[PDB]
Amino acid sequence: TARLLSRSDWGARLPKSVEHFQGPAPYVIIHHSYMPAVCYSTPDCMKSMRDMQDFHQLERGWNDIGYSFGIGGDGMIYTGRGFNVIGAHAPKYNDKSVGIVLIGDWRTELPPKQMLDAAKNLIAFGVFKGYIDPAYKLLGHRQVRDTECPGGRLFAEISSWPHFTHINDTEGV
Ligand SMILES: [Zn+2]
Repeated sequence: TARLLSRSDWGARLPKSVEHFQGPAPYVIIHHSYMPAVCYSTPDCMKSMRDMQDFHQLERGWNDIGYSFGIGGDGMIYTGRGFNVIGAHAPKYNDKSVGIVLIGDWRTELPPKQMLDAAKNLIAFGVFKGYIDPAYKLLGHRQVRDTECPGGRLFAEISSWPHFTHINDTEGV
């Protein structure tokens, strides 16, 4: 039942500028938003995408909302910067990943199933269309930066996902 909604679908303001990266993304980075909290109705979710984009563009002076895609409590996927566009959600990975933010604070509570499935479907489609490398590596934001994101509970959940990985599984500069 999960649909991919376009930027226009949620009333997104235009990017101030769009940078690109080539090839299929070798990484998928999972985030939670922390604030806003989980949204359950599509209209609340569309406003949460708007609130994050306002905060990003207007208050942080970024070109657009920092993530590639957002996932709402309504089970819908929301287009952010989209595939193959450099993001602003994970330093050193912005030009080689798909940053997916599950809307809400997931440090302790587990995201409802429709959200988990939506993120899986989004990734599957990414690989199906060639936007995500078939040997992609799945990570949580905390593994590449000093942050608690995507929350302890959501992080334990993604560690059970196919392709999940730990950077230090590999030794060597
Ligand atoms: Zn994050």
